[PDB]
Amino acid sequence: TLQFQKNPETAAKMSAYMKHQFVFAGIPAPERQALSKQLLKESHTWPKEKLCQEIEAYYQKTEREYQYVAIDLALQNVQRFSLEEVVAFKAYVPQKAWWDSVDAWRKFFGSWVALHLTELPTIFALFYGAENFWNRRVALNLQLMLKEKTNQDLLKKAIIYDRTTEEFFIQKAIGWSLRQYSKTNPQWVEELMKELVLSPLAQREGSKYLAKA
Amino acid sequence: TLQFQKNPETAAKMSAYMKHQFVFAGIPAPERQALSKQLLKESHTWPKEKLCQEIEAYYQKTEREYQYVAIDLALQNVQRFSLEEVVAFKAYVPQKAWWDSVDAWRKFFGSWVALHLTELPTIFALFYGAENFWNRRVALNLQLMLKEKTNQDLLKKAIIYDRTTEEFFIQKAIGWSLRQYSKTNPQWVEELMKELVLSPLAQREGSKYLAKASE
Ligand SMILES: [Cl-]
Repeated sequence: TLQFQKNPETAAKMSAYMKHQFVFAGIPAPERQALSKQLLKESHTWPKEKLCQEIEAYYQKTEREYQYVAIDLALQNVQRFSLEEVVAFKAYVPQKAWWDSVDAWRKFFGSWVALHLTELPTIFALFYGAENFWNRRVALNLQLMLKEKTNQDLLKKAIIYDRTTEEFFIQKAIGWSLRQYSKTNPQWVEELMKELVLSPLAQREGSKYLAKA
Repeated sequence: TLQFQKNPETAAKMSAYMKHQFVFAGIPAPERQALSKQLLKESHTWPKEKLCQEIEAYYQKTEREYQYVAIDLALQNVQRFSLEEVVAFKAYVPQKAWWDSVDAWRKFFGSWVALHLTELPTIFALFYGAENFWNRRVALNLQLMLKEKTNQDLLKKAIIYDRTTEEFFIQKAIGWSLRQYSKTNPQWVEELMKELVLSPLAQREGSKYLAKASE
């Protein structure tokens, strides 16, 4: 495997930023991309089994950027995965979980769905009602980039399921999903917030792009 | 396996345009692209061996649009090929060759090289000085889309090699290589064209974007 040298100073600041949930090598995203560029390039040519093994191998390394590399390996190869391989990735979402890895997994699941729109409800269903809130954050935010292809019923159903959930990262996810969708359909978003009793946090977060909050 | 519906009237026209040497189904490119979209999408998911076998099976089908399908399969999966796999695709360039398939193959090799720029000399050398002029057409046009990433020496070497070659498809390829590169480096193109005595066709084609003294 690729090996990051430690930038101890930057590493401590990134850790503090991530509320000390993880140790870092201390490597900003653009720099990580430059260091892992040859690896990501080579990854497109690997047999599927080799690719899955390498994603597992990087994910299990201790420093945080190695989870980012593993998730980039999946994202850069998102077109190569079948439905059944994508379903197997769900196993990683709860692993080493914080908003940073989970949102990266969500971008992976979201990108694959945007490639395979007919499986939107299948992937949504994988995460909907999950025991683990990080899994439900994926269901809530699966459609962030779908714009006019957002499935409103599914979005609404996820928000309703988590309406009064106390978890900070869940209320944030509801808010994010609404503000994103409001760039496409401000009326449906504004009306939903009037018809449901949302947390103050979701409501504030959900109304960022509206003319009147 | 994608199957095109035969459109006899459109096929006659497409066939005539390639001088009646291929059988056509009669599926123009925009329609072909819409009809093969889902096959191209699922092709990314195929094991490498299946992908090579499918490319080969489409290439060996009768109608010309299936060769276009084959090259699209390769083009869409360009990132998936190692150097060794790309070298093996050179075997297709002289097969069922005419400007339509060879220029589509050239696009494949140019895209792969755009993705793996350190291998430009290696891919160029596959085609440079080949016996089959269709292969040398690829050498001449490998860099059409490379702009500032173009390797001048290799371009110049290829033009020198075929400078006096009679073949229309070669002189045309020389002119195009100069035309495209002049959008990036008109001085270098100017210098070369004054250094070498190029065919009237190559000279007309390559000097399109150079300023004239009479204004
Ligand atoms: Cl990133």
